[PDB]
Amino acid sequence: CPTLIVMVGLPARGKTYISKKLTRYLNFIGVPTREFNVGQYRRDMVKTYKSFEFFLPDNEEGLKIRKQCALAALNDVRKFLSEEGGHVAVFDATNTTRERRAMIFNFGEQNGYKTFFVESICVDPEVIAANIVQVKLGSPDYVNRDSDEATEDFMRRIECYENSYESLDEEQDRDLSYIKIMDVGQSYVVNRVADHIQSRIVYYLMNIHVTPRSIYLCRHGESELNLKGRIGGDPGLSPRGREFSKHLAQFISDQNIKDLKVFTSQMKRTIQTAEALSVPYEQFKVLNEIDAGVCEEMTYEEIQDHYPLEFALRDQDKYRYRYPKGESYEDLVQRLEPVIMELERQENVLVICHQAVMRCLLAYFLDKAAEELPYLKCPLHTVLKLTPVAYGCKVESIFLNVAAVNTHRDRPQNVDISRPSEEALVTVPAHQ
Amino acid sequence: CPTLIVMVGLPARGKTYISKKLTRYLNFIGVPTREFNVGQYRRDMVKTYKSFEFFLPDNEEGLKIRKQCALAALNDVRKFLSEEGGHVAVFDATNTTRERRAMIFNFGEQNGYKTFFVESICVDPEVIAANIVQVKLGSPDYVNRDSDEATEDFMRRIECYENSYESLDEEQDRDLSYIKIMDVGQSYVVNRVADHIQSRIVYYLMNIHVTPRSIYLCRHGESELNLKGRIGGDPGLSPRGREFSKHLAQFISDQNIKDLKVFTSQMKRTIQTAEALSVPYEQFKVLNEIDAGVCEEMTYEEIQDHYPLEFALRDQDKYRYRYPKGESYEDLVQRLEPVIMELERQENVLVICHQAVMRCLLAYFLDKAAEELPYLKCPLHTVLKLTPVAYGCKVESIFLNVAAVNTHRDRPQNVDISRPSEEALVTVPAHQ
Ligand SMILES: CCCCCCCCO[C@@H]1O[C@H](CO)[C@@H](O)[C@H](O)[C@H]1O
Ligand SMILES: CCCCCCCCO[C@@H]1O[C@H](CO)[C@@H](O)[C@H](O)[C@H]1O
Ligand SMILES: CCCCCCCCO[C@@H]1O[C@H](CO)[C@@H](O)[C@H](O)[C@H]1O
Ligand SMILES: CCCCCCCCO[C@@H]1O[C@H](CO)[C@@H](O)[C@H](O)[C@H]1O
Repeated sequence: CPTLIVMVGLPARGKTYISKKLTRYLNFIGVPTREFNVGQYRRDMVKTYKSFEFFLPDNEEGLKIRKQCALAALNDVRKFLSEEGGHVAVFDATNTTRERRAMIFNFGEQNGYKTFFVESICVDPEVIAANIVQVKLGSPDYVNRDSDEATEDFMRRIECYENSYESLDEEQDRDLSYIKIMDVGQSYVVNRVADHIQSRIVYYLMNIHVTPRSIYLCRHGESELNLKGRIGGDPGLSPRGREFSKHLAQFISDQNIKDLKVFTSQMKRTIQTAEALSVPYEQFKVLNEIDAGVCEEMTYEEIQDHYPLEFALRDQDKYRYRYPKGESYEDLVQRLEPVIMELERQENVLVICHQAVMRCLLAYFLDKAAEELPYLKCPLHTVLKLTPVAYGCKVESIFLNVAAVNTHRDRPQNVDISRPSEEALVTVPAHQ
Repeated sequence: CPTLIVMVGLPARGKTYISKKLTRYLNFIGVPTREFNVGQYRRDMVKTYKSFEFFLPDNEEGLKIRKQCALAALNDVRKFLSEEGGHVAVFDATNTTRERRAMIFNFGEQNGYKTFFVESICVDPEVIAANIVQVKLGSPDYVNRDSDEATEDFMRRIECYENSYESLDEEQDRDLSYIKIMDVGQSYVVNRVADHIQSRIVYYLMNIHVTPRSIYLCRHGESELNLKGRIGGDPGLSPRGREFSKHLAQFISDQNIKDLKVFTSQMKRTIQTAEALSVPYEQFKVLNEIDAGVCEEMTYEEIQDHYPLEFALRDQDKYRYRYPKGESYEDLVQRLEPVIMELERQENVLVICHQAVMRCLLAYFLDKAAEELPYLKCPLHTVLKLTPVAYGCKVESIFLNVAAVNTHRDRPQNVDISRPSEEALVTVPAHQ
């Protein structure tokens, strides 16, 4: 049975923000999911600016439009989950009344879905006030609109929902599966989690937050096998890799960060880069570089020589196909789920890891497709500072002024199983 | 002495449209010119939506902003004409009062410029009403605004200018050089044209219009020297070039065009393509293909052999450098000025010409830079239908279902005077 997630909440209460994070997380871990924003449907259908009057409960024209947009969205939810192979559909709309919630629930019931409600409730002044500014500066609804006039207007639109608003009740809704989030990341009320997927959605939802912070991602400094153009293994740092560690410590200091937590893997290269900082670090094997199996410590030249078929097939689909006894990037994403979860929970954090591990992490926060993920650029001696925002997540690349080898291998043009070694190794950086 | 063109007129009276055409025409014929839209300066400075109230004569805040934007624009006019080498500056603003007009005139006088006024006055209902719709659908000022509210608002903004509006007078302004355009292309009043440049600006301005029509551009059908990969000459049509003429006649018919005027050059290939139509045509030598001088009828191979230096230098700057005894595209643009002027004056017109001639014409209507002009794509057996619009000019390419050779030669990567013949002729299409 597919799952219908029904958002619930007043306008500008983080309902859409949560809808996006949840869709992204579920897709990242391989659960085909799509969100359906009723407001966007309205925008696409009307194509003209609408004042708060359009949202009044007695406004017969705006009432019909919002009602047909909502039905259009639900038809699409049905198409996705019953025809397109979707597993989870996120219905993003205010859904503030019991009547409405019971209709959607019956929609799910008629289509053989399990329904689960996610209500977002803000009460924190700063959160609420900032959300309106975020809505006023980023919503397509309020473009080229006077500041005060837009604010006042949206303010009146929220009122249109507030008067008949009924939060999920402890008794009235005791037979419904749901989670109520009070001020994103602060408090929660959970009721009747029906299955494994709802259990994981709850676990994820109960661990995200909006506390201002930055995620610092960087690979260990240049290693020994790095200079040799060799992949995997357990090398130590190289002269330049040591030179980096010292630039990293200074960087971390100049940054003057509030309670920075540092993580590394069980590999000497990360650990020794961490050992150069002032602050303590924690090491985990879940953060270890992707396993190259039989191709561990080889150069690409050597891979082309002993495993030309696997090498060409990996180039064809670098996300799914693996070396014998190795891991695929798809395997790595799954291994990295507890890391994803903890990075969400953390505040200011620095992760000294590896190239493949770092690509998976960058793909998560920057929302890159599974196809592009294995090809993301994670240069040595560079710190990728990620700062989660309302729209998504900004990224700043900070080169820490130390020379290093290039380990980035572009996908070669010829990926034929019957290709010449010169064409298979054409996109390799200098090595030895 | 540089020239300051001062636009004058009510909002939505074609003032900006004329400002653009005039700047484009002057630049095309090689007179460095730039326009200065005071409304755009205001947009860039305020960066927030402004109602009609912002434009009220008693509104002390909007009065200061419009006044500093106007002075900023004039400072830039000064920088362009006195520091950047500009020849003509077009000051686009309502400039509806004598006081204002006299200030701008004194600005010109203090900076050693000759001032010339261009007033646009619409009275034709359909023109005026359509302009407001064009303004409402294309002005950045009215984005995401309610239709009726935007119209009403702009309507009130025009009122802000109408009450103190004083058109250029026959007696009051007898000492000023100017031209008053009443309903774009209908009537004109001209006073004291001071020099040659004002004389040409008047001549151009008195010949443009907004009567709905299309300009059909197409080269003669595939010729004999075309198949041989030979440039210039006076060949006749080839079997496919004849096959085209017949597709052209049918096209022109299926189009069912209102009083279509057809033009051709004094060359057999255009004339014979025209001879296949039902309608009469007129031939002019001003429409003759660019002169290749000593390289007439040669192939590129042959050019590389006898004139490798001129061939490499032409590839370096195809707009300005010419073959010995030949014309440059820059020479051709000038030769084509009477053609430009007449195409402006015409209504529905079809020009059966040549590749280089067609590039110059396409560059005019589509506003392409002099650098890009010699490289515009003008394929054989294809009709380029240009339709002048408010924003600029839309273009539709219509392939008339007849195979033909490719005569388009891209600029080769190596344009060194000391390059190998293989690298000079690398971008040549198949020929013989
Ligand atoms: C699945 C059925 C969806 C029906 C969508 C109805 C659209 C009408 O919009 C209504 O606006 C009211 C504002 O007070 C809210 O309280 C209602 O919950 C909302 O549905
Ligand atoms: C990027 C850094 C993220 C590191 C993720 C560490 C995940 C915790 O790893 C382990 O998970 C077990 C699961 O119950 C716990 O019982 C252990 O106490 C914990 O150490
Ligand atoms: C070169 C001097 C430019 C001065 C710009 C002043 C900007 C004030 O805007 C004024 O709005 C009025 C609306 O009734 C018009 O009549 C004035 O002509 C216009 O200047
Ligand atoms: C694209 C077709 C445009 C053709 C432009 C024809 C230009 C007119 O060409 C000639 O110009 C002379 C200039 O005074 C006139 O005296 C002649 O009568 C006219 O034939």
